[PDB]
Parts: sequence; C-alpha cells; structure tokens
Amino acid sequence: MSLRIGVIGTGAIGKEHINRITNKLSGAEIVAVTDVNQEAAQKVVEQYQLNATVYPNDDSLLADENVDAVLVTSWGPAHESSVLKAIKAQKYVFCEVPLATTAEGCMRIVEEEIKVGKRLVQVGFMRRYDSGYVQLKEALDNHVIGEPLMIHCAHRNPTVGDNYTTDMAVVDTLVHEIDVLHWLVNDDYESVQVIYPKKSKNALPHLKDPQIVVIETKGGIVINAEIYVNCKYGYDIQCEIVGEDGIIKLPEPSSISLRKEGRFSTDILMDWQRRFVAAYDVEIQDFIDSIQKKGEVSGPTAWDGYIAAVTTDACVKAQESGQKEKVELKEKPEFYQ
Amino acid sequence: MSLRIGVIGTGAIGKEHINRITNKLSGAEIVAVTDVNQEAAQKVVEQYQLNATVYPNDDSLLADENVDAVLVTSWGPAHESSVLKAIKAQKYVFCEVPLATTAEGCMRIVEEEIKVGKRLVQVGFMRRYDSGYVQLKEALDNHVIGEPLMIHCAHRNPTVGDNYTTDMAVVDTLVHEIDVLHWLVNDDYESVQVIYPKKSKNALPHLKDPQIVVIETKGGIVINAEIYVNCKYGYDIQCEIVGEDGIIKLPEPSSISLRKEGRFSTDILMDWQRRFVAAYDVEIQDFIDSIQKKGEVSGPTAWDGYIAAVTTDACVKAQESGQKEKVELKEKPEFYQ
Amino acid sequence: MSLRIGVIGTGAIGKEHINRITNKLSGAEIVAVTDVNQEAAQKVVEQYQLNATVYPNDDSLLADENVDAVLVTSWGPAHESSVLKAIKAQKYVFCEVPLATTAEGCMRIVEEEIKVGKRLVQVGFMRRYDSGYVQLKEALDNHVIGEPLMIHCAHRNPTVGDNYTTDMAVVDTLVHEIDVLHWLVNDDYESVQVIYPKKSKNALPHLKDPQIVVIETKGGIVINAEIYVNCKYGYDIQCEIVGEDGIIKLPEPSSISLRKEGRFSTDILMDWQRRFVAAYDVEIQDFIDSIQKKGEVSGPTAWDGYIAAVTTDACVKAQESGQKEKVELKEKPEFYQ
Amino acid sequence: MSLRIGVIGTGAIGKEHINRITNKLSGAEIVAVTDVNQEAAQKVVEQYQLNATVYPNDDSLLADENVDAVLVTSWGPAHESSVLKAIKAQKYVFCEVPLATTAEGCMRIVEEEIKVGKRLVQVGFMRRYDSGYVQLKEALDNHVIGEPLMIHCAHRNPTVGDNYTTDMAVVDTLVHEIDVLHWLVNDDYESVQVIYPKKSKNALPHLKDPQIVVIETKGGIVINAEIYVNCKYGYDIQCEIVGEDGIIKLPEPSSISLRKEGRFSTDILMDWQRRFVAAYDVEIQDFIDSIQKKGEVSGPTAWDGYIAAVTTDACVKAQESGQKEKVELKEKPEFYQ
Ligand SMILES: NC(=O)c1ccc[n+]([C@@H]2O[C@H](COP(=O)([O-])OP(=O)(O)OC[C@H]3O[C@@H](n4cnc5c(N)ncnc54)[C@H](O)[C@@H]3O)[C@@H](O)[C@H]2O)c1
Ligand SMILES: NC(=O)c1ccc[n+]([C@@H]2O[C@H](COP(=O)([O-])OP(=O)(O)OC[C@H]3O[C@@H](n4cnc5c(N)ncnc54)[C@H](O)[C@@H]3O)[C@@H](O)[C@H]2O)c1
Ligand SMILES: NC(=O)c1ccc[n+]([C@@H]2O[C@H](COP(=O)([O-])OP(=O)(O)OC[C@H]3O[C@@H](n4cnc5c(N)ncnc54)[C@H](O)[C@@H]3O)[C@@H](O)[C@H]2O)c1
Ligand SMILES: NC(=O)c1ccc[n+]([C@@H]2O[C@H](COP(=O)([O-])OP(=O)(O)OC[C@H]3O[C@@H](n4cnc5c(N)ncnc54)[C@H](O)[C@@H]3O)[C@@H](O)[C@H]2O)c1
Repeated sequence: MSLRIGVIGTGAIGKEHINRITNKLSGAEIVAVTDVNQEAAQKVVEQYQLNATVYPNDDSLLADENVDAVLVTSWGPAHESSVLKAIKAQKYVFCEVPLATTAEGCMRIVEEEIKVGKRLVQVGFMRRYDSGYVQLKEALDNHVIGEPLMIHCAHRNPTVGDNYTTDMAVVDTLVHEIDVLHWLVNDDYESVQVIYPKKSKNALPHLKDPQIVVIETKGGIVINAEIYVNCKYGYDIQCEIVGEDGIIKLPEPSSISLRKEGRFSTDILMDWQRRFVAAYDVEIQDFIDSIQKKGEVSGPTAWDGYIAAVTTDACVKAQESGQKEKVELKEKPEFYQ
Repeated sequence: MSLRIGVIGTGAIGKEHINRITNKLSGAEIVAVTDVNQEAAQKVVEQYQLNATVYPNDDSLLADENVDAVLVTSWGPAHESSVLKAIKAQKYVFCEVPLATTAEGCMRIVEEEIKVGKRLVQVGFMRRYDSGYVQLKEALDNHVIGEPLMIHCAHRNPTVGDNYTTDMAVVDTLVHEIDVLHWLVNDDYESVQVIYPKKSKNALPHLKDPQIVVIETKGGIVINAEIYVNCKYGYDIQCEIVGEDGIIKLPEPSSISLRKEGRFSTDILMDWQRRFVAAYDVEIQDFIDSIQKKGEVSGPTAWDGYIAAVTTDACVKAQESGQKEKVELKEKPEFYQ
Repeated sequence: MSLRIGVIGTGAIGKEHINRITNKLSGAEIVAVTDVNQEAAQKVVEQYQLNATVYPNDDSLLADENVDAVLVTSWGPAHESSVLKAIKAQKYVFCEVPLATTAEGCMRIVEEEIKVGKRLVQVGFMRRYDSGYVQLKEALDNHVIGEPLMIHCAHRNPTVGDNYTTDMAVVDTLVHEIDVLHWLVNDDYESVQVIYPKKSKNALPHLKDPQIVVIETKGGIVINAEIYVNCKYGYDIQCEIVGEDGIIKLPEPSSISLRKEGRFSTDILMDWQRRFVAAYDVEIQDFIDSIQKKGEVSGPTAWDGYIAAVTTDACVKAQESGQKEKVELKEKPEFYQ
Repeated sequence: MSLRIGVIGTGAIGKEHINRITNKLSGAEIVAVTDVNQEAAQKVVEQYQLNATVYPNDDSLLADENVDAVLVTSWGPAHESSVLKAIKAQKYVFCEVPLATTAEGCMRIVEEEIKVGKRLVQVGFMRRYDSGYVQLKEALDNHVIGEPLMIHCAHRNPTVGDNYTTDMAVVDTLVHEIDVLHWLVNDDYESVQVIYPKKSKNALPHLKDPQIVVIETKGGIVINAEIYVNCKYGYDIQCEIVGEDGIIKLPEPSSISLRKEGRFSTDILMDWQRRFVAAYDVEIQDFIDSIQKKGEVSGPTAWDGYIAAVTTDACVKAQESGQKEKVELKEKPEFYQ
C-alpha cells in the first residue's frame, strides 16, 4: 500500500523528483500537483501519464485527504509559505533547498514542527546520501584520522547565466557545503570571512567570481572553501579533511581512463545535474521508507535548514562588509536530539 | 498496474532479487515463490512480508495465471528445465547465469524462444549495466581508440571455500568476462588456451589457482584473462582495451583516499556481492520497464547465453587438454538481429 | 679546468654540498673550508679525502686566490656576515637559505652586489630546479590555464624537535613556498594574514601547529598555504594553481603502487631530506656551469632573497598580531632585470 | 685521480655517454675515441672540447696505456669483436646492448672474462638502475607480496621508421624486459611463445605489430609481454607483478596534472630517449665508482648478456615458428655467483 505524494511546484527539479518517484523508486505515487503556471502542471500530469488531481494553489492540495506527503519544489521564496501550511495540515513534507530564504523564516518552521509532536520536515540536502560523503562520515566516526583540524574544499561550475548574482554563490551554491560540512565534523560555525581573488575573464561584469570563504567552527576547525562558478573546465566538487594523524579526501566521479595523443586522462562532468543523481534517488527513497516504517522522516532536519540559513546570512554579510562576520545560533531545542 | 513476478529458487541470490524488486525498484511485485526446500520458501514469504503463493514445484507456479514473469534463481543445473517450461507457458523469464550448464541445453532454449515469436528470455549478465562497462562501450562505439587489438583483464577474489573446483574458475567466474567482452568488441571467439602459473599457497590442493586464459576472436583481437580466486588482497575486476590509436580502462570502485603512516591509499572491496550491486538494480528494473513498454525483454539474450556456453565448454576443454582448443558456433539465427 | 670552491660552514648541509660537488657533479672541486669548530673542518677534509686548505675564519679563506667561488652554508644568522665579505672579496657565492635573518640584512647585500658590477650571489632556493615546479612554470608560461587566480598549497612534516618554535614555521619552512610561488606567477606579495586552527595533539606546548597563511599578490592572486609540521603521516608538499580556464597541480614523488590487505597504496616520504635531492644536485651544477660559461651566476638572486625576507617578516608580524599585516617592498633596482 | 675512458663508436648513443661523463658525472674523462668514420670521431673530440687521442681502430686504442676502461658503443654486430679485444687487452669494458648478436657470441665473451680472473664486463641494461624498477626489486626482496606468480607488462612506442623489422621487436626492444624481469624474480626462462594480434593500421606492411610474448620461468612464473611499437599515443613502459598475497606495479613518469576542457590529465612521453635518462646517468656513474673503489665492475654481467641472447633467439624462433619454442641455457659458471 503506497504513500500518496503531492508535488508543489512542477518546475525542472520538481519534474525530476516526479520522474524518480514514478519510474525509479519504490512504494509511492504522485496523486496531486499544483503549479503557479497551472497550464504547465497540466502538461506534466499528461507527460508522465500520472493519475493525479491538478490544484490551482497549495491550500487546495493540502486539503485533499489522499495526499499523505508533499514535495515542496517550487520557486525559492515560496517555500516557507508552503511548508508552514503542510505542517499545520499535518502532512509529511520533503522540502528542497532552501527551507526558507530568511533565517527567521526557518525559525518559524521549527516552532511549528516542535508543536506537532514528531518530525514531519526533511530538507533536501542530498549530499548526506552520496556514497563519497557517506564514506568520509564513516572514517570520521571511526577516528581514522583523529581530530579534524582543517577542511579545504571547492565547488566549481563551467559557466553561469545572466541571472547569476554575487550572493547566489553563497546562497544557492555554497549552501550544500555549509550543510554537509558541519554534519560530518559534528560542530557549529562561529565566524565567516569572504575574500575576493582577481576576478575571472569568464565572469560577467555584475558577478564577483571566484570567492574564497573561510569559516571557523567553535572547536576550531578551519575551513576554506573556494567557489568558482565560471571555471570553464567542468563541474567539480572537492573536499579534503585534514586531521591530527592523517588526511581523507572525496573521490572523483567514476570514469574510464584513456591514453591518447600524449595524455593519460579521465572525464570530468560538465553538468551539475549529473553529479548527484544517485543521492537524489537514495534521499527520496529514504523519505518514503522512513515514513512507512517509523511514522516520521529521517533525513536533514528543519533545524539543519535553520543552521544553513544563519550561516548563509553571515556569509552574504561578510560578502559586502569585507569584514570577519559572526554566526549566532539559538540554542538547539531538545526536540532535535 | 504492476508486473506480477514469481521467483523460482529462494536461495541467497534469489533472495537478493526479491528484496530489490520489493524495496528498491519500481513497478513489480513478487506474487509467488517455489523452492526445493519448501520450508525455506515459506520463511522467505514471511521475512519480506510478501503477499505471495508458495508452490511445491515450478509447474504449479507456471500454471498460476497471476504471474506474468519469473525469476529463475535456483541451483545451477535446474535452470534449463525451468526456462523451457516458462517459455512454453509463455511467461517472461529473467534467468540468472548460467542459462544452462551444457551448450546443447542453451540450444534447446533458443529453439523454443525462436518459435514463440518474440523475446521472452533475458539472461542475467549484469556487467552490461555497470556504468564502467557502459562507458567503455560508448567509447568503443565512438571509435575513440580506433580498432580494438588486444584486451588484458583480470578477475580476482580473496579466498574460496572447500567447494571451489578447477572448472568453476571458467564456468562460474570467467563467465561474465566471456559475456561482456564480446558484447563490447562486437566479435566472436575463435580459439581458447589455458596456461597454469606456479600454483598459489592460498589455493587448496584440489584447486588450480591462478590460471591465464588466452582467447582470440575471429577478427584477431587477442584477449588474455587472469583468474586468481585466492589472491587474498581483495575482490578486483580489471579490464584494459588496447586499440590502434589509444587505450581505455575500467575504473576502480569509488573510494575516499587516505594519507596515514607513510602511505597514500584507497579501499579495495573484499566482497564480490558489493561490486555490482548497482548493475543488479539497473538490470532488473530494465526487465520490468522493457516489458511494460514494449511487450518483450531487452537485455542479454538466449543466444548470448548460448555463446557463453560454447566458449565456457572450450575453456574447460583446453583446461585439461593443455592444448589450443577451438570454439565452434552455429549460425546466428536471423531472429537475433 | 675546474672551478675552485671554498666552503664556509662544514655542518650537515655544507657536508652534503661537499659530497655532491666531490662525487656526483662535474667541473668543480673544494680547495678550502672554514668552520667555527675548526676541528670539525679538519675531520671533514679527511672524511672526503679533500685536497683543501683549512682556514680559521672566512676572511682568511676569501683572501686565498685559489678560490673562485664560495658556498655559504653555516649557522643561519652567520650568513649575512659571510656573504658581504665574499662580495667585497669578489668571489662567487652560493648562499643557502636564508640570505640573511633580517630584511635590511638582505638590503645591505643587494647594495654590495649592485656595486660590484655583475651577479655574484645565487640564493639556494632549490624548488625552482625541481622537475615538478619546472613543469608548472612551463604550463603557466604557455598560458595553458589562462590567468592564475588562486593557489592552494601545503607543507607538511611528520614531527619536529623540542627546538622548533612557532616563528620557524614561517621563517625556515614556509620560506620555500614564499620564494617559489611568486617566481611562478610573476607577481609580488601585498598582504599576509595568519589563522590558527585547533592545535594538534602532536605539537609540543610551546608550538602553534598547524597554521594557515593567506597571502594576496598585487594582481589579486589569493594564496592560502597550510603549514602542518606535526602531521605524523609523512613529509608532503602540495601545490595547486587555479587559473581562469583550468587547474594545474604538483605531482607526488614517484612510487610503486601496491595491492595488499584491502588497500591500493603508494608510498609517502618520511624525510624532508629525500624530497628534493634531485633539485639540490641540479641547482649546484647550475652554479658551476653558469659560472664557467657566462662569468656570472644564474639562479635565484640576492633580490629574491630580499623579497623572502620582507614577506617572512610580515608573516611573523601577522603571526602574533592576528591582524592582516602588509608587505612593503622597495623598488626593484634596474640591476635585476 | 680520475678514470681514463676510451670510447669505441662515436655514434648518437656513444656521444650521449661522452657528454654525461664529461659534463654531468664525477671522476672520469675521455682520453681516446675511435670510430669507423674516423672523420666523425675527430669532429666529436672538437665538439666536446675533449683532450683525447683519435685511433683508426679498436686495437690501436686498446694498446694505449692511458685508457683503463672502454665504452663499446658502436654499431650492433660490431660489439662482440670489440669486447673480446678489450678483455684480452685487459681493460674495463662498458658494453651497450646487445653484448653480441648471437648466443655463441656471448659465450665466447664469457669464456674470455672467466680466464682474466675478475669482472671486466658490465652490460648496459639500464633498467636495473631506474628508481621504479629498484623499488619493485626492494619489495620483492622483502616478500611484500609473497611468491611472484605472474607478470603482465608492455613496451609501447609511438611510431617506427622504414627500418624497423619484425624481429627487432624482440631483439632491440623486448630485450630490456627480458633482462630486467629475470633479475627481479631471480629465475630463469623455460619456454617462450609468440602470438600475433590483428595487425595495426599504423604498422608498415613488412612489420608485424603488435605482438604478445608469453614466457614461463622454471619456477612457473607466467609472463605475458605486449610489444606495440606503433601505438601512436606515446612511449610507455608498464610492468605489473602479481604475487601470492598482493600486487606491485611500476610508476608512470612524474607529471603535473591538468584540469581543462572536460578532462583531468597527465602527460605521457613521446620519446624513448627521455624515459630512462636518470638510469643512464646512474649506471655509468656506477661503472666509474665501482672501478675506482673495488677494482672490478658491478652492474649486469657478461652472463646476463648471454641469458638475453638465448632467450632473444628462442623468441625470434617462436616468432616465425608459431610454436612454443624452448630456452636452453648452459650451467651458470661458479665464476658468476
Ligand atoms: N539541492 C539542490 O542541489 C537543488 C538543485 C536545484 C534546485 N534546487 C531548488 O529547487 C527549487 C526549484 O528549482 P528550479 O531551478 O526547478 O526552479 P523552477 O523555476 O524550475 O521552479 C519553480 C516552479 O514552481 C512554480 N511556483 C513558484 N511558486 C509556487 C507556489 N507557491 N506554488 C506552486 N508553484 C509555484 C513556478 O511557476 C515554476 O514552475 C529552488 O528552490 C532551488 O533552490 C535545489
Ligand atoms: N551473475 C552473477 O554474478 C551470479 C552471482 C551469484 C550467483 N549466480 C547464480 O545464481 C544461482 C543461485 O546462486 P546461489 O549461490 O544463491 O545458490 P543457492 O544454493 O543459494 O540457490 C539454490 C536454491 O534453489 C533451490 N532449488 C534448486 N533447484 C530448484 C528448482 N528446480 N526449483 C525450485 N528451487 C530450486 C535450492 O533448494 C536452493 O535453495 C546459480 O545458478 C548461480 O550460478 C549468478
Ligand atoms: N635550502 C634548503 O633546503 C636548506 C635545507 C637545510 C638547511 N638549510 C640552511 O643551511 C644552513 C646550514 O644548515 P646546517 O644544518 O648544515 O647547520 P648546522 O647547525 O648543522 O651546522 C653549521 C656549521 O657551520 C658552523 N658555523 C656557524 N657559523 C659559522 C661561521 N660564521 N663561519 C664558519 N662556520 C660557521 C657551525 O658551527 C656548524 O658546524 C642553515 O642556514 C639552514 O637554514 C637550507
Ligand atoms: N641500452 C639502451 O637503452 C640503448 C639505447 C640505444 C642504443 N643502444 C645500442 O647502442 C649501440 C650504438 O647505438 P647508436 O645509435 O649510437 O649507433 P649509430 O648507428 O647511430 O652509430 C654508431 C657509430 O659507431 C660506428 N661504428 C660501427 N662499427 C664500429 C667499430 N667496429 N668500431 C668503431 N666504431 C664503429 C658507426 O659508424 C657509427 O658512427 C647499438 O648497438 C644499440 O643497439 C642501446
């Protein structure tokens, strides 16, 4: 007997989630969708031969008693609104990054979930389900390299559109690093600082590219993260953790090697979409499985969404301040441990 | 509306397939099982909370009109029998390696499928679905390295039981290499030769370990394959294809690197089961998807099973002959292209 | 007819240079030595069966008309003194790092060389002769990756003695990085900043280990350099240069790979001495060759020594300031380009 | 007091040896040369400003009492002649591969050295001095992987001239593999077999390219060696040794990695000359050093030359026989152990 899922926002990524749930995962179906372009959400129901109702807005869909759970996968700032409603309507919500665009927005959502007794909210930080990052986690949990002291990491992308703005680099992009990193090391951010290198010839005039972002935790781990979204060569995620007694490092995506015209090579991806395909699948399936076999959700929490929001804010602050901004977090409610 | 699958042989591997279909894949269910230890097949229905009928034998299960398709995943020599029945009962059959234990056994099965008009039989040669081997295929199809001339490859395993016999090395083990290799290069085997190196201290007395197996295709590709099932260090599959203008090579499984006590390392698997987990999933899902969206099966064919059987036989021949045995194949029926 | 070399300071490293010149290189001999422990200098002349005069002090040795060139390889702060003397005595001087321990000390030496018409002083920054760094140089000179924007690099060492102090990390250690990096990118340092991560359990109480050192050039290249001298795992130099259109990276030292007990590994060196052995050889041979076939020295210059001194000072400043210190350099005299 | 060396054969490779001895190594000089084109030998003496006598033939040069040692570096079949003379004239001889072009030719040379009491003859098999091969040796000597069982290896070259003939592949090319491999594993060859794969489009019509060469030792190690001299992509030497409990593998030559246009790459050499440059240097220096500090030569022996000759012959035999030829070696004289 399969979980009945309603999708809010049938854009490019909500279309990807509809396809995995329909044709790749196990034990769930899409019974309802609503988009803001109601005509698009009516061409998607046909496209994937869904057996689903098409609502004009969220409220209508959240009223429907079929739907046990919703995917929030619409425009970014329209998230907070739909999550609060779904919590009050007491449905399970899988909400794509970001949880909300402001730090208080995330706080409002925590307070609601806190009331409604159990965990309803999983945030779509898929990196925690990628086998690379899972292995790093395992080695750290095993004290393979003793105490983490520094982290170097990088998030690069071939080119961006006319729409990509200086803040998006730390809000839409460095956001997964921010989530995954503190999950691995089990610590909280303290300060953030932003440093701009010589600007790239591949960056448009309004964009500042690359950027380095230093970040210290409370324990004193020092992270420096490079964000270069016009690197031209490929899409590439690198993460090295230096510990007291050794170093561990994230793998490249699997690739056949080639020997030809003087070079020994492997392939680098050009498409951010392709990089985490497996972790999307495993993440959703875990929302599904965790609900039917526990009565609550298991992944990244509303709280983790809140931590991403505060730090993301401090970054955008140190971004035009040029100074060493501070990251101030409220006490972690007993609810979340 | 999901495909109704009956499993013949609820052993260790048929249990793995029941679990992927039940809890990982999409659009199919297990409605029927039969084992030879009928008590075991009645503890498996409970184990995975299946909603399935338990038959005493294949015939009973193949009569059941629920079941559209069957997994043949029982003892090895009990395959041919169950496949012929399922073809005549006109159900879709996914049959695990081997198709049958004798070369004529595979021929009998081809003749039956040939009659019944369309493709019912997929053979479980999962390597063709592994992303490594898929990439090699893609580069060869693109003429990246021109004409294949030689292949070097290796199939190693830490240790084997008291049950592992000299012939099993080319019958149960080198069998996937044999299937996958000719699929990649699109050619047929001509001769096989077997050469025994100094015998390993890790091999039991009745077993001959390692072995090298040279194999020539009709076009003149020269393959040498190493089979060392007591290599102790790990489970490891290596495949290098040398072409006219360059070389392509299979990847290692993804692993975090580590720097500690004087060494820079990655992990090697110890468990053959873990190596191809993803290709099992993708293989089954493709049996499922290909049936509901085409009315026939798509994978490795009954014919490919026949090619594996002939070559596997010539190998066991050159295995105790010590001579350069021959591989003689019947004409490839128009049915299969 | 071979170059006659006098060695000032017959310690451990001056002994290594006497051995290479005597038994490995071409076209030079040691005809004179002086140490501060004059007894040790005699034991050296005997040890390497030298045919050399033993002076009580530098002045005596610089008077000797045999010696065309001197190695300054004595205790650190005793360098400046011996280099000024050798310049005025008008001999060729190869001076090991540092050129002098203060920034003005290097300035005094530049002024002397400036007068004496030609280049007499090569500083022993051997990295410029290592084949790795030579290749990076070549790729940058060829615009392979366009404009350098950032550099990440690391200098790690297993453990240090009771004698290793917090400033030595940027004075004795990060000093080669400081020389080589601006040689590669052809730019000058502007600011330096020092950040202390959580302190290591492998570091003694008086030592601050690791450190991160951020450094910006005038053009805007942003360098972050990690110095971890108690990393325990090995001796390891890493340098990655991120450019506009691609990334280039320093190689590991050559090593046989090994597959054993679950791991695929290569070796990491435990001894800083072993890492640059080939660049020492090539460096000295180039002092020799460049003198006999040009009448002047070719390597890193007295000026480059001065640049290392100013930046080294700013680092030690930002080291206890905790602030973003500045690097102020005098105009580059026409003499040096 | 430096070793006085006479060079027989001032061709391209004898010119390289004259240059290293003159301008790179320590403790030796060229005091005498003779070529067959006596005019070329004069132009060489001038080219490298040598202080040397120019003889019309070997006999004259071997009479000269200056010369303690000779390099035999002339045209291939002219080696045996000059080595026998030098042994009887009782000079030290460094003889480039091959020692002689026939197996009995090597036998005549062994018998002469055997009489003259000590070791005069070093054969120029430089691989034993390359740091890669030295490391493999060390790991095998340490039983790191237990008992060697198989070896896979390859010798590839971009393209060859109109002058390169099918036999040269096993006589001029596979000859270093043949020497180095039995040195590593400390065993003797027993059989050889030659297998021709589909012929390459890069090979001329008179040449058979690639070839595989299987070789068994007495102990039962099974070696398969690939020789592809028109592989087009680069010059590339690969050697993998599979032992009982693990695998060891030769390194690639050091290279900077690059990330650009979709690929992560390293460089492959195009010039056989560049691959072993360091082992040539270390090899010669060891002829020199071993003579002045022992009164005999240390490297590969006249005997090792003989072993290469017998096996080289068996290969050329199995090369047009198509059969499994045999390698028959005379008893190893007590003189050589
Ligand atoms: N975790 C990740 O790596 C990742 C990757 C990509 C995108 N995302 C996130 O996914 C979201 C969507 O991404 P996208 O690039 O497909 O954007 P998109 O523009 O394709 O999706 C927005 C769609 O939702 C509709 N919409 C907006 N508000 C709505 C509302 N309140 N109710 C119903 N429909 C509404 C719009 O009409 C549009 O069709 C964003 O929040 C983005 O940050 C996360
Ligand atoms: N493609 C691969 O990499 C791969 C891997 C592992 C196993 N296999 C194949 O899978 C098959 C099973 O493997 P396994 O190791 O789990 O063996 P297993 O012993 O666990 O499975 C045999 C089971 O089937 C039952 N059985 C035998 N004949 C039967 C019949 N006619 N009808 C109903 N039940 C029957 C037995 O009682 C037993 O429970 C073998 O043929 C093997 O070659 C293939
Ligand atoms: N470039 C490099 O990779 C590198 C590596 C190691 C050391 N060094 C540098 O080289 C220098 C020498 O190192 P070391 O380890 O041989 O030193 P050391 O302490 O081992 O010995 C130096 C010797 O010179 C003597 N000496 C001191 N002052 C003298 C003077 N005025 N005149 C003559 N002799 C004098 C000392 O008594 C001692 O015997 C140091 O400055 C060091 O920092 C450079
Ligand atoms: N070990 C290695 O890596 C390696 C590499 C290249 C070549 N070699 C070998 O070294 C040898 C020389 O190679 P090369 O390319 O310099 O040869 P080359 O043909 O370029 O020149 C050899 C020179 O010696 C002269 N010569 C011939 N016979 C002579 C004799 N009896 N006495 C004096 N001079 C004589 C020739 O006229 C010529 O000028 C060859 O046997 C070759 O196979 C070994």
